[PDB]
Amino acid sequence: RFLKVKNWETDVVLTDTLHLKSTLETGCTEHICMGSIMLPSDVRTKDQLFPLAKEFLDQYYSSIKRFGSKAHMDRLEEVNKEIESTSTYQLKDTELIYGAKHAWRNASRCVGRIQWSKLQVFDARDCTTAHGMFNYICNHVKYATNKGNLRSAITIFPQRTDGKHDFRVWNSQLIRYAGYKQPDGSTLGDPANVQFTEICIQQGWKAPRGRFDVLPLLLQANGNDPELFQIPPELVLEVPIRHPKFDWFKDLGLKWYGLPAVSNMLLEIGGLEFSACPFSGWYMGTEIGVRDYCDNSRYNILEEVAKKMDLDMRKTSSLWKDQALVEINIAVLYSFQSDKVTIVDHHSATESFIKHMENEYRCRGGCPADWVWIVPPMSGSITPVFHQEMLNYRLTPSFEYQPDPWNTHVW
Amino acid sequence: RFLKVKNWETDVVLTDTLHLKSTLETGCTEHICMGSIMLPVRTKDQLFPLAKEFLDQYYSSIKRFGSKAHMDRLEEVNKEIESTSTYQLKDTELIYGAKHAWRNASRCVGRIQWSKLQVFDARDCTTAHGMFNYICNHVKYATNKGNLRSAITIFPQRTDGKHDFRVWNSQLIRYAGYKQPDGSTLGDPANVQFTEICIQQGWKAPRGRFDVLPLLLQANGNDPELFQIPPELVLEVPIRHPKFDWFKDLGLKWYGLPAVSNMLLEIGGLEFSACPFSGWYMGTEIGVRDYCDNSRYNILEEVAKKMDLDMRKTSSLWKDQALVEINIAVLYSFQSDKVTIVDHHSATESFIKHMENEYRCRGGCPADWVWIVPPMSGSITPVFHQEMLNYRLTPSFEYQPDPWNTHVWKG
Ligand code: HEM
Ligand code: HEM
Ligand SMILES: Cc1cc(N)nc2cc(-c3ccc(OCc4cncs4)c(CN)c3)ccc12
Ligand SMILES: Cc1cc(N)nc2cc(-c3ccc(OCc4cncs4)c(CN)c3)ccc12
Ligand SMILES: C[C@H](O)[C@H](O)[C@H]1CNc2nc(N)[nH]c(=O)c2N1
Ligand SMILES: C[C@H](O)[C@H](O)[C@H]1CNc2nc(N)[nH]c(=O)c2N1
Ligand SMILES: [Zn+2]
Repeated sequence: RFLKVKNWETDVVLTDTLHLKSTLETGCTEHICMGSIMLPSDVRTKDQLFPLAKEFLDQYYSSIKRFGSKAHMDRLEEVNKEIESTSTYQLKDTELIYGAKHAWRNASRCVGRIQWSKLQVFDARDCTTAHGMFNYICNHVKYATNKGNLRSAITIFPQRTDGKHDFRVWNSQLIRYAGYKQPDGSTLGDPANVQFTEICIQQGWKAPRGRFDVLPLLLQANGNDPELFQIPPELVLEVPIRHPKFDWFKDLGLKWYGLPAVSNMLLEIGGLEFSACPFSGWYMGTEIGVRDYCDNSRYNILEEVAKKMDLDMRKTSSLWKDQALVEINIAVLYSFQSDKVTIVDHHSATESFIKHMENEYRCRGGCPADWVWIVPPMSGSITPVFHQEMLNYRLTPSFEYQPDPWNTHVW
Repeated sequence: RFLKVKNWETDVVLTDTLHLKSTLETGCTEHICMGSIMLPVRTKDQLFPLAKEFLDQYYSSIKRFGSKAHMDRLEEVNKEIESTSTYQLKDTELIYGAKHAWRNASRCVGRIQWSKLQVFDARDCTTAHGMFNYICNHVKYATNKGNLRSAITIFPQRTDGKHDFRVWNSQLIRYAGYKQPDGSTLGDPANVQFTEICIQQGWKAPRGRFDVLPLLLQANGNDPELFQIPPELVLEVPIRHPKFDWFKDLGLKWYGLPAVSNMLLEIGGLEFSACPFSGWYMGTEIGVRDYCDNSRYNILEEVAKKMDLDMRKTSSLWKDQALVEINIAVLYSFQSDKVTIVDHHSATESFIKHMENEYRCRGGCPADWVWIVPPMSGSITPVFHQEMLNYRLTPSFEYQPDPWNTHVWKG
């Protein structure tokens, strides 16, 4: 039960003991593996909350080499008293930063976690309003963008109290392109965002009705009705997409935004629930070129590219889709690199992640990792993670999925 | 208790009740997923319940559950077990068991074909020479001058584990690999260890880059014996590219018939340790894995060089670009020679149709996403966005340790 993981390309074998510190459940059993289910899974009672806090504080004071010390047992008793009275408690700034960095470190589906300890944590727990939320988010966007030299950052709004005062960012990402249904049949813009683009218009947004319309922010503070805000265009760094060999690639009129900033997950630390916590890093190239541009329920521009390449699109066996997919992804990296916007290719990121796995097994005894999500969506087996056995388990602090607010909001 | 899976590209949801018929374990727990782990002497005590389960299944399939033919067969198997400690399958039961072992193979993307399996009963076989003759006939039937036909040949079952029939080759047809004194490898690096055993057993190695290996066959627990498959039975395909004239000059070829021979077939508690089976190749098995894996023929560089790509930075996606061309050449070569092959697009589309049909008429289809998704262009195939449930049903094909590690040598 001190488990082992083998890399079948290198025979490197790592021994995993970290998983024995795992708390939450995977969704699997001994009779069924749910490893490819997208999503398994109204406040903590006074009783379940203190053990959660103790476990978090225990692991915090160990990290700073002060387990079982004056400061440890004092803080333990101090939190204990606050929970007894207030029915909740507040994290010290130090615990907030540690909690956030480790929620990313424990994100078993994230290939970028080698960077986990270089996270810029913005404490927005003093925020009271959507305008205030919008301010914190503009500052996040500007700081993270850094004129193309991207920097990882998270902004943490007040924690849930009773589920009635929730702070929520209704957008799935801070920056996403609009999607409009067409009267004839097709979809203009980004099909992934069609329902949200409706809720925005259905809330008062005047849509330019283009391909690359940056969506407004829909910010919900303290549980009130959300409010629309327009991100200043000068804060939205965008890369025009061209190909280093094909001049007709420009004519496609494609661009993408430089900042991936996910805004709909929930950050859990020591039992406390931060329902608004947008976090951002930088893109792996395939996240745009493979998924955003070539998924059938997305931009789906594969056919148009292969046509312009004069490829034989009559039989799948010509691999014209694969040929185009590569060129599209070559262009994305060329364009970002040309404009000095941070981006990483799938070979670099997976090689980094194997090294990160090395470190985590060495200095921590393991690293939870979700093979189904770590392997890039193209050229899987020529990347090092394909031949790496991985163990998946849920550690805390964590980022968790949460319902879309409009399905829940008492409007 | 029912279970749902969702295709996130089509929003089709399916309901799995078949997982309730699951017996064996997956390796997962409530707290760990072993979904990416490559691989996570039987007495009368536990044999009749396994037989009864199989026979209940079998007679259900022929709509004779509870018939006198069913009850008589149960009794007949019982008496044979308490008397002889094992039992013999009827031909009908053997054919059913073999077809369902394939139908239950959760890592096999080709299972749309599972019911068109040609089953060769080799249970009267007694010697390695007889094994050679049975395998020769399998190869000729299966190859069918390029119009490939799925087939399996079933040798006598295990008795006391000291008289096993084994095929020591991992596939019936595979190329030798030779480690040179300078550290390089001539031939297929995947086969260096088996090649060395063969040479040690008396095989005269041509020491070429595509030498078909000899058959190493073990009957009734005796030491294995060497045989050369007649060269006219081994259909091979020279690999050329439809646009790149220089591609032929790499001197590449591959064999046409994939025939896996180191697995164990389990049916009603009986263990068939030698049971080679064969179908036809999906293109990526050769062009992605066999040619481009770093630990295989690893022709990526040579192809990239001859294409004159930017091999300096990996972000030029030269590896991705050469991988597509190589897989184009493999498909073009097989199709031009009218040797059955399927591309990864056609095969994954079929599997989705197969899987939906299985959910309808069977209540489920065990599926291993980690293995079903092709090793290139994953997200542009439809299985990528398909949730799958993985569980173990019997009859089944299982892994078994290589015989040279367990075999007791006669001398
Ligand atoms: C710095 C560069 C980063 C890269 C290249 C990166 C890469 C990725 C990729 C490719 C995925 C798969 C998602 C998909 O395929 O759509 C992912 C998932 C994820 N990333 Fe990272 N990431 C980065 C930074 C971060 C940061 C700063 C955080 C939080 C502080 C984070 C948290 C997550 C989470 C929570 C998931 C999904 C986990 C789940 O759904 O359970 N990432 N990442
Ligand atoms: C007819 C055409 C077939 C195709 C195109 C096909 C395709 C595949 C592929 C691509 C894999 C993954 C192996 C890898 O990529 O390394 C696989 C696995 C497998 N195939 Fe099929 N297959 C076919 C026929 C058959 C037949 C006839 C049998 C047995 C009677 C079979 C049994 C299996 C098994 C048992 C596995 C997985 C072994 C494991 O659990 O590790 N296949 N198949
Ligand atoms: C910081 C950062 C940088 C980056 N470069 N990439 C990221 C991708 C993610 C992520 C997490 C879950 C997803 O899951 C999709 C679902 C929608 N509904 C149920 S699951 C997706 C898909 N974009 C992305 C999160 C953060 C990222
Ligand atoms: C009949 C048929 C047709 C085909 N077209 N393809 C096949 C691939 C397979 C298979 C199953 C597991 C494998 O891998 C197991 C392991 C490797 N290392 C540790 S377990 C491999 C690798 N050759 C192949 C088996 C049968 C196939
Ligand atoms: C560690 C990992 O499970 C291993 O490399 C698997 C992944 N998926 C695979 N999928 C297929 N089709 N074939 C393989 O050999 C593998 N190898
Ligand atoms: C059905 C399947 O689980 C789903 O498509 C998952 C698979 N793997 C993924 N992997 C990544 N990195 N991102 C994704 O969105 C998905 N989608
Ligand atoms: Zn699992």
